[PDB]
Amino acid sequence: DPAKAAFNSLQASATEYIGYAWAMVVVIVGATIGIKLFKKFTSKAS
Amino acid sequence: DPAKAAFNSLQASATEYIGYAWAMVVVIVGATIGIKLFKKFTSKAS
Amino acid sequence: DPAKAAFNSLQASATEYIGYAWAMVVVIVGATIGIKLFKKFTSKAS
Amino acid sequence: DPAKAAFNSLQASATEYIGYAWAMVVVIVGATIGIKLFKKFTSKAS
Amino acid sequence: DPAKAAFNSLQASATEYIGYAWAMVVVIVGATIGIKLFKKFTSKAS
Amino acid sequence: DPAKAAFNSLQASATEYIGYAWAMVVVIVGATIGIKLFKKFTSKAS
Amino acid sequence: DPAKAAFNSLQASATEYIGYAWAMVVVIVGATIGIKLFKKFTSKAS
Amino acid sequence: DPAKAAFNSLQASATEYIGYAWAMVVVIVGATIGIKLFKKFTSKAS
Amino acid sequence: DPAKAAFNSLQASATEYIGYAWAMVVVIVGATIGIKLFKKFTSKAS
Amino acid sequence: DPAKAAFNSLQASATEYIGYAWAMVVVIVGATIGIKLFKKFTSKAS
Amino acid sequence: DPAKAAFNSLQASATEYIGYAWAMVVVIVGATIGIKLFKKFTSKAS
Amino acid sequence: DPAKAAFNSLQASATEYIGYAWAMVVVIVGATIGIKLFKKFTSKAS
Amino acid sequence: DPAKAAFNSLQASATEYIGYAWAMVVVIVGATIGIKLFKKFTSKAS
Amino acid sequence: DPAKAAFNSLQASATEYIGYAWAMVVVIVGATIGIKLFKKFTSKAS
Amino acid sequence: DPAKAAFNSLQASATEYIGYAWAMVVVIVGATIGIKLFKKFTSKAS
Amino acid sequence: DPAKAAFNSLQASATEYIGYAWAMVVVIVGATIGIKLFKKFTSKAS
Amino acid sequence: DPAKAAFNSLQASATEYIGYAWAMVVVIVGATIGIKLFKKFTSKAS
Amino acid sequence: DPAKAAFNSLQASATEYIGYAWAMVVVIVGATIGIKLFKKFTSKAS
Amino acid sequence: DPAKAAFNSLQASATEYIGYAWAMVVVIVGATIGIKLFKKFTSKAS
Amino acid sequence: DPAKAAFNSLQASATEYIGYAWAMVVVIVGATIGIKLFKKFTSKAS
Amino acid sequence: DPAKAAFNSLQASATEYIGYAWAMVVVIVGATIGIKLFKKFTSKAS
Amino acid sequence: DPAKAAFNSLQASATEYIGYAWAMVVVIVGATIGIKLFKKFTSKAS
Amino acid sequence: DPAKAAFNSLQASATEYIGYAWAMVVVIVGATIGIKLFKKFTSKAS
Amino acid sequence: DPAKAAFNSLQASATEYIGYAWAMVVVIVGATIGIKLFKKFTSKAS
Amino acid sequence: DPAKAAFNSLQASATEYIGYAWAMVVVIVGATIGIKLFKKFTSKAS
Amino acid sequence: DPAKAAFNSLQASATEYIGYAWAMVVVIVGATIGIKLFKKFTSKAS
Amino acid sequence: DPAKAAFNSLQASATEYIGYAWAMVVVIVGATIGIKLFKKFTSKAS
Amino acid sequence: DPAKAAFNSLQASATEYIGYAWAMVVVIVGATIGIKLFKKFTSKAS
Amino acid sequence: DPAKAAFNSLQASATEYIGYAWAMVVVIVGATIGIKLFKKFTSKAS
Amino acid sequence: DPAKAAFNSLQASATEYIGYAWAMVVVIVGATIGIKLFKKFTSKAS
Amino acid sequence: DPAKAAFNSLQASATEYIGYAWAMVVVIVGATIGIKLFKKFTSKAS
Amino acid sequence: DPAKAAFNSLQASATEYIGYAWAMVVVIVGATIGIKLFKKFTSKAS
Amino acid sequence: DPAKAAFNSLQASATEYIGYAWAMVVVIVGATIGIKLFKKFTSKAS
Amino acid sequence: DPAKAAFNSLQASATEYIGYAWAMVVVIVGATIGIKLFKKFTSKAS
Amino acid sequence: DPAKAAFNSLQASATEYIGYAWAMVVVIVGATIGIKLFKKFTSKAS
Amino acid sequence: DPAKAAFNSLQASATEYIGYAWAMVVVIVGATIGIKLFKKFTSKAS
Amino acid sequence: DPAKAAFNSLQASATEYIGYAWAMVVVIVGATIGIKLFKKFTSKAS
Amino acid sequence: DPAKAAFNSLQASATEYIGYAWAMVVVIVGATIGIKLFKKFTSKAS
Amino acid sequence: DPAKAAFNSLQASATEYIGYAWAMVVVIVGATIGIKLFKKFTSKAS
Amino acid sequence: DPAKAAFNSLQASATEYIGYAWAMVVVIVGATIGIKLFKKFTSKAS
Repeated sequence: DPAKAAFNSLQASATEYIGYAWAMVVVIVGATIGIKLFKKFTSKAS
Repeated sequence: DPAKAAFNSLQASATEYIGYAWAMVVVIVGATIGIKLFKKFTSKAS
Repeated sequence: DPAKAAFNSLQASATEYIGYAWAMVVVIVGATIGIKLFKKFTSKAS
Repeated sequence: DPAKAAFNSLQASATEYIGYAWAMVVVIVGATIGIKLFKKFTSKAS
Repeated sequence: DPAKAAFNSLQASATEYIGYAWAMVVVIVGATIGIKLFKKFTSKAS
Repeated sequence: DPAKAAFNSLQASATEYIGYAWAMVVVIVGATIGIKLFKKFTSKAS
Repeated sequence: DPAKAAFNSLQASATEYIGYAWAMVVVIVGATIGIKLFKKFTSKAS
Repeated sequence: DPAKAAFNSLQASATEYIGYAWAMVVVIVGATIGIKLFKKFTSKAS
Repeated sequence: DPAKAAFNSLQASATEYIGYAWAMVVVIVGATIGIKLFKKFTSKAS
Repeated sequence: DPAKAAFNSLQASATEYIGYAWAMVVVIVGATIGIKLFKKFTSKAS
Repeated sequence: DPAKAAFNSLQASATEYIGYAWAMVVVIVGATIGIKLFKKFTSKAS
Repeated sequence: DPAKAAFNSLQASATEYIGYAWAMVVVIVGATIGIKLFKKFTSKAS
Repeated sequence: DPAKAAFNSLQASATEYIGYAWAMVVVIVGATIGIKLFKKFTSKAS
Repeated sequence: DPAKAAFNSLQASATEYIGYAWAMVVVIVGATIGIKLFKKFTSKAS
Repeated sequence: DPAKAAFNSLQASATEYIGYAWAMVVVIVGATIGIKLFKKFTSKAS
Repeated sequence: DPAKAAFNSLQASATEYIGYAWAMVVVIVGATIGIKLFKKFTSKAS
Repeated sequence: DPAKAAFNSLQASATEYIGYAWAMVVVIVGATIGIKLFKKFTSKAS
Repeated sequence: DPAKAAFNSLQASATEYIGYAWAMVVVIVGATIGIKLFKKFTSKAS
Repeated sequence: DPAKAAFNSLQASATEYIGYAWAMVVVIVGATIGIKLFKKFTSKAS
Repeated sequence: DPAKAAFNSLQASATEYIGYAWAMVVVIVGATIGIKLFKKFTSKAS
Repeated sequence: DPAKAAFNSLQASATEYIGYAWAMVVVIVGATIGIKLFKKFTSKAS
Repeated sequence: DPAKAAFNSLQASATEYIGYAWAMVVVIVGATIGIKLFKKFTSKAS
Repeated sequence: DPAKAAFNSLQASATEYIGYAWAMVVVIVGATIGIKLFKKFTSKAS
Repeated sequence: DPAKAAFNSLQASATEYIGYAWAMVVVIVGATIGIKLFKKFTSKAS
Repeated sequence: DPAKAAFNSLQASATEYIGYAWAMVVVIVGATIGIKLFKKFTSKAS
Repeated sequence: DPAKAAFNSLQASATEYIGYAWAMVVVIVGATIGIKLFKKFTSKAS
Repeated sequence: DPAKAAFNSLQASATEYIGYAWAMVVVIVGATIGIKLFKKFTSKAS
Repeated sequence: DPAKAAFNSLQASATEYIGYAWAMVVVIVGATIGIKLFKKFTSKAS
Repeated sequence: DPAKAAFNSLQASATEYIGYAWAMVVVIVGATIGIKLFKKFTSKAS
Repeated sequence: DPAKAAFNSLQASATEYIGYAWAMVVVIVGATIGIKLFKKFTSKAS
Repeated sequence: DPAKAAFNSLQASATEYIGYAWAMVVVIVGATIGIKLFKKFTSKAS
Repeated sequence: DPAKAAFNSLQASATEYIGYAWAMVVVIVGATIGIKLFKKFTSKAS
Repeated sequence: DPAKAAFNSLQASATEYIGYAWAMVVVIVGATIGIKLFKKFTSKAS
Repeated sequence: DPAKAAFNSLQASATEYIGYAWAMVVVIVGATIGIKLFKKFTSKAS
Repeated sequence: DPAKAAFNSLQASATEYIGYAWAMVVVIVGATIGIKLFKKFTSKAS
Repeated sequence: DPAKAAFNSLQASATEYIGYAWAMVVVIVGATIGIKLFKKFTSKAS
Repeated sequence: DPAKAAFNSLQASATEYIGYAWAMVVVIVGATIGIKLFKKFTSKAS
Repeated sequence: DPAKAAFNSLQASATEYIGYAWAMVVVIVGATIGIKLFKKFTSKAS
Repeated sequence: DPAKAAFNSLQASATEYIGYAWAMVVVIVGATIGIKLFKKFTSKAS
Repeated sequence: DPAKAAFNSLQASATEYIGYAWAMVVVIVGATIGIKLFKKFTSKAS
């Protein structure tokens, strides 16, 4: 049954895309929150 | 009749295909909602 | 029903995100208030 | 989970930022309080 | 008539989906409003 | 003439589909509008 | 015309949401003004 | 209607938040007014 | 109108707040003037 | 002409929905603006 | 056209809110100015 | 316009405040001048 | 050509909406500035 | 030729269908834009 | 242009507020200077 | 060639539609900015 | 081009608003500074 | 009006102070005059 | 005019003290001149 | 401006105060000098 | 009411501070008047 | 530029206030010096 | 390639829009900063 | 061969259709982008 | 609820903060009062 | 091969469009950030 | 009333100083008159 | 200059006071010297 | 760049404001110091 | 798999953009805090 | 059979088209995401 | 990549605005501190 | 409360200061009276 | 700087004030000394 | 907790200033008191 | 982490600002206390 | 670094202001002490 | 810490003024006592 | 405590000044008494 | 230092006034002693 192997391949590819997207979004959100917190804490500390 | 047996086989195949489709939808929607909630809660927490 | 398991998985995942968000909220709010109270009391006492 | 690690990394980054803010505000607050006390006491003494 | 039962089953599935969505949205909205009110009342109290 | 009965039969049998479709839309739309207003008013109420 | 009944149901449903929102506003607003007036009048009285 | 219960939980939570806010503001205000009165009265007596 | 009750409720609290402020300010002012008059009238007579 | 009779039926139905929609908008918008004005005017007066 | 009626109702609600806000602000301003004038004239007279 | 009534009430209130301030200052000044003249004339006559 | 007529009708409705909006803005801004100036001049005079 | 008369008959039918379609669009577009501008101006009016 | 009329009305209201504030400040300053001069001249003559 | 006339007519027909759109956009935008500046300049002038 | 004309009209409206705001702020600032100078010089003269 | 009651409270207390000052000043002045007259008359007579 | 009455009362009190002091000084001077003249006359006559 | 009228009013009030002060000081100085000259001349003559 | 207890707690403390201040001022004044009377009566008697 | 005209008006008003203040202080100081010199020279002459 | 000319035309229109926006920004910011500096320096100088 | 001539004729027809379509898309997109940038720069400028 | 611990952590920290403020203000007041009494008593005694 | 040539042509066209879009985005972003920074720094400097 | 005890205690204290002052002056005066009478009686006898 | 006018006015008033004081002292000294020389010459003649 | 020209114009305007403020403050300071020195020297001269 | 290469290139571009953004934020925030601290410390020192 | 050759040729052509489409998707997505993050980071940084 | 050039240009522009803002703020702060110090020193010296 | 301890410490310090001041005033007054009595008695005795 | 010119104007004004005060004081002192010397010489020579 | 260290450093620094203030006041007070007795005792001794 | 370096640079700039502010305040306080002590000791010496 | 130059210019301006203040206070104090010593020595010598 | 150096500098300067004040008061008291003793001894010896 | 050291130092200095005060007075008194008996005894013996 | 020059100038002025006062007192004392000795010697001659 080729459909079985095709679905496994599609699910594996989707999981790989999920992993890469998670890495990218983690990097972007980390940068954004870092900048926001830096500005906020610098304004409040001074 | 062979037509009835073919119909039963097609119903079983359709159920199996719906099984893979449901699994793929679950994983993809889980990833999407996880990313959305991560961004939302991270932005609101800061 | 795969839908029943799917919705339950997202609800459990969302609860974890709320827990992580609440952990980050407390440390941020505690620092901001601690600085403001420190600046307010040191000016009143002096 | 990718999300669990990301939330913890942000909390560590936020906690690190609080340390810098406290160090900076202590230096700033000490200057304003010290000048206030210096001007107050130099006039009371005379 | 298969159409009657099919429509009724789809309507029941829709109602079940509405129930799950309502539970999830109540959880998320409760968390968000809790964080917002916590920040607001903490700022007003000090 | 069986033909005129056939045209009547489909038109008569059709109406139930519009009846059930209309009932299905109300519960689907009611959930969508219900969640939309719940998030809208709780956000402004806070 | 099920749509005529459906619109009336939504208008009745939306009216209830306004009732809950108004009850939530008055308790929150009263607490905000109550703290603000308490802080203002104690400073004036002293 | 799940929405009615959802609004009640938020209103109950909001009232709980108000009690904590009122309790906290009393302590902070009482300290500032106490210090203000202490410095004011010690100058008159001296 | 729900707002009409809210505005009347807030004004009722404000007048209640004013009474407490007036009660406290009389006690504080009376003490300050009494000490001031005691110091003034004692030095003049002695 | 079946089309001309049909077009009037849909056009008349469209006028009905606009009437019900306009009634719903007034209720929702009036509540939103009322709360916005209530929060704005209360803070200024206090 | 419902728009004109909605606008008129909104304007009436705004005027009523303005009236309540004016009453409250007159009360509060009168209280504060009375306290200030009392403490200034008592200081001057003695 | 409530502003005219508020200003008139405030001016009237300032008027009776001035009245009591004058009533108290007349008594205080009379007492002080009486003591001064008593001690001056007793010293001179004796 | 009915497109031009529709465009003109929408333009006229927009102009009417601008009229109502301008009336409401004048009322609200007048009330707010009146309250602000009343408080400012009252605090300055006393 | 019967053919040349036919297309004119269909063309004549095409003219009337467009006539009602244009009439239908204006009331729907007017309702959509009228509500959209109503929400915009009232929000900015406050 | 309703904006020009609004500006004119606001300027007129500001002028009336200026008049009321001037009257009140004249009364207050007159009373205070009268008390001060009464005390000074009574002390000097005695 | 009817194709050239058809495209030219459609291209020509788009010209005044842009004209009506541009005419309406200026009216709407001028209303929005006029209100926005009126609120901004009135607050700063006070 | 309509855009250039719209921009020029907006700039002209802004200039008129600036003129009105300048007149209002000159009036208000003159009044406040006159009151302050009156109080200061009246206190100094006595 | 609490202010009127407060003003008479101070004046009633201020009246008591004058009685206390007058009682003591007669004793002190009586002693000063008595010693002076004693020294004057014992020398002139002798 | 409170100043008129206060000054008149102060002048009347001053006149009363002047009268009492005049009586006392007449008594004292009479006694002193009498004893001195008595001593002188007895010394000379002998 | 009301400033000119206020300045004239306080100047006239001050002149009236000088009149009363001059009357009182003339009376007091006359009494004191009369007593002193009486005691000097009765001491010298005898 | 959270504020009703809060106001009373401050007033209860405020009265206590008055008791502490009145005890301290009596001690200070007793030395000031005692030293003044000691130097006054020693010089006269000696 | 309205700024130059506003500043010139403010400076002219300030200078006129200066003139009034000088006119008042001359009278007050003349009265004080006259009373002082009258008492001094009457004491020395007698 | 008409797209090249289209992109050039869009860039030119955007540049014209930037020019108009910059002119309007200069005017508005100049007016606002002028008002702010006028108020600040007028308050500081007096 | 008529086939080659037909292919060339339809190729030229397609080329001119692409030309007209390119012109239409250029003008429509230019209008849309002009309106969008007009609104954007007008909102940002004010 | 994470909010219950969050408010207690801040409220406990605020109570801790007041302790240092009360400790420092006693040290500051002790020096200011001590110097004031030292300069007062050495001047009176000498 | 027409296929590879067509694909390369589309790739080159996409690259050219990307370059032109990047240029336009650079212009728009530069203008917007320039205006934002101008307003921010002008407000902060003053 | 703390003031009642304070004045009464001081008046009692002043009485003690009067007693000591009266006691010491008799010793001093007795010496002065004693020596003067001693010298004058011996000179007249001798 | 107001200062110069005030200074010479005060100098003129001082000169008049000097003249009056000189006249009075001449009268008093004349009387005293006359009576003293009268007594001295009558005693010497005897 | 338009921004550089705008900054230069704002700086020039600020310098002009500084000049006006300097002139006004020189006038006011001269007046106040002249009055204070006049009082001081007329008090010292007598 | 071109997807992995595309994801890696996109993440690298994101990281480089983050670096440039961090540099820009550092510069801007440094300038802002520098201006704020300069104006704070200059105000405190004077 | 020619079937295998046809299938293999179609598969190879499909693979080549997939590769070309993948390259086109990579470049287009890279450009789009680059512009998106450029705008995001320039907006956040400012 | 145009992104690097765009970021560098934006950073250079931000540096230029920083320089202009620093110049303007130095000028304004210098003027304000000059006025403040002038008033303080002319009040102290005289 | 730390306020009670602070007040008690202040009162104890005041008592100590009173003791030292009493010692100094007794010794100084004793020396002064000794010198005065020495001079007086050596004058009278001889 | 205008500060140097203001300082020089204030110093010239002070020098003029000093000269006026010296003239007034020397006249007053000469008159006082002449009166004293006349009295002394009439007591001595006669 | 950085705050506990920060408060202790401020309290420790405040104690250091009190040491310098007490050292300086003793030197100043000793000079002023020493001069007063030098002038007091020299006049009494001689 | 560029944020750590940015925080360090900001703290260094703050330390430099503190040094400059300390120098300026030392100079200003030295001048003020020098003038005060000069005036006080000059008055005491004479 | 513009901050260093700004601070240096501010300190230089402060030093020049200190010099001017010293120049003025020397003259004022010299005049006051000259008048005081002139009066003292002319009263003692005569 | 510059504060300690500033305190030491002020103490040294204060010692310097104390030295000059002591020299001046020694000169003044020497001259005064010399004149008084000269007059006393010339009166006694002659 | 620094206060105890200061008071003892002042008392030690005060006792020190008394020693020189008694040293000088006996020298002056012995001279005045010595010259007095010298004039008394020689006249009586002769 | 300005203090050095000011103190030296004041000491020189004090010495000048001392010399002038010495000359005046020598003249006056010589005249008085001459008159008294002349009266004594002529009395002793007769």
